[PDB]
Amino acid sequence: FRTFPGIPKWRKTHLTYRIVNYTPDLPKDAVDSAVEKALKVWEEVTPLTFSRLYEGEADIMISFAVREHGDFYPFDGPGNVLAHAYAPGPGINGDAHFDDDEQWTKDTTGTNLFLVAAHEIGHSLGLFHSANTEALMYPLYHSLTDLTRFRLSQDDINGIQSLYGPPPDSPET
Amino acid sequence: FRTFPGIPKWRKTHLTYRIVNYTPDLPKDAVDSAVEKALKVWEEVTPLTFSRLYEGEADIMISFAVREHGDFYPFDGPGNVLAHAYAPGPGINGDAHFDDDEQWTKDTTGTNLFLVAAHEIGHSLGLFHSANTEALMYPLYHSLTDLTRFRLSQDDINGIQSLYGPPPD
Ligand SMILES: COCCN1CCCC[C@H](NC(=O)[C@H](CC(C)C)[C@H](CCCO)C(=O)NO)C1=O
Ligand SMILES: [Ca+2]
Ligand SMILES: [Ca+2]
Ligand SMILES: [Ca+2]
Ligand SMILES: [Ca+2]
Ligand SMILES: [Ca+2]
Ligand SMILES: [Ca+2]
Ligand SMILES: [Zn+2]
Ligand SMILES: [Zn+2]
Ligand SMILES: [Zn+2]
Ligand SMILES: [Zn+2]
Repeated sequence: FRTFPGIPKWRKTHLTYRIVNYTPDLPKDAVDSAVEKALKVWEEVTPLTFSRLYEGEADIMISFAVREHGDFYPFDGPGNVLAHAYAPGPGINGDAHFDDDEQWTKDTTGTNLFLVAAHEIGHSLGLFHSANTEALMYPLYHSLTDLTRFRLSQDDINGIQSLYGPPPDSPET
Repeated sequence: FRTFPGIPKWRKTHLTYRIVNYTPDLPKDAVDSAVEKALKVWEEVTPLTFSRLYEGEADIMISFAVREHGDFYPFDGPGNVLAHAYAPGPGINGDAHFDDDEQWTKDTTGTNLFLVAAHEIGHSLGLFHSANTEALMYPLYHSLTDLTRFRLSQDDINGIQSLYGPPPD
């Protein structure tokens, strides 16, 4: 694992999230679930919880974005970069942007929304890019079939738990 | 009616559109529906036609947007500016953005998506604001209950025919 410069992490354990808008590609439900599920993955192995806002501002603001969208970092069209997100902190920090010139998918067809959402929630949570290829925080989106063999790697566990520790109801091996 | 400076138009009657993203506020089909209704209202009086692109850049790109977005013209929060659009031409020209710090509704309980989409597409097609109270291109939002009576005013027709002509026959 890596982290960001001098350990940007959150100070509180209950975070908020808003999905600011929706993709042409999937129905709203598929979006939601992928997000619910991406949060869950980090929840499961730490003391953090999340909760959903329909209006106002949230720690993690989640949106779909084409090209120029309002930050300092425009997207590149179909291909290359698939998404980007921001380290802990106020405002734009915490926040997560999905390239809609990709094809977001519920399975393995185009770009998997869950897989990616997980990766970029690693960013909003304080993790950077891993060296470990087998880790979710490696900067490549890999050629996959089985989404049931989504488990985080040990590197991932190790990095999010060095930030936040393990869950309160959890034993340690 | 009124038009833009140096009369910007489309030099082509078959126009393309893309709904670039979707609002939390509404069902997706209620978005789509309000779009093709806003399009239709202008199509019924000219030789224009629309088709929907799902990829690529289309002539009229339609999107939802909050504060600072793709352009030099941030949205403003709840109320005031509801949406905006660019006169005919390439790029962002032709394109229509919507302030998602409104509540878009299919009815008149919040901000009616059809109504605003229609006004805005008027802009995308070459019309500036009208001096006519009864006109769709008049700059003023009514919270207009009776959509049930909705007509393009004769002004709106005059102005859009002056650009593109009436229907073929
Ligand atoms: C489908 O194409 C797969 C190969 N591709 C396409 C070829 C370029 C790289 C690419 N990676 C990304 O765009 C990711 C995102 C991933 C890992 C989801 C980025 C940008 C990296 C450079 O800064 C990211 O890590 N954001 O946090 C990617 O996974
Ligand atoms: Ca891209
Ligand atoms: Ca934030
Ligand atoms: Ca897409
Ligand atoms: Ca355009
Ligand atoms: Ca507004
Ligand atoms: Ca809204
Ligand atoms: Zn961005
Ligand atoms: Zn990344
Ligand atoms: Zn704009
Ligand atoms: Zn206007």
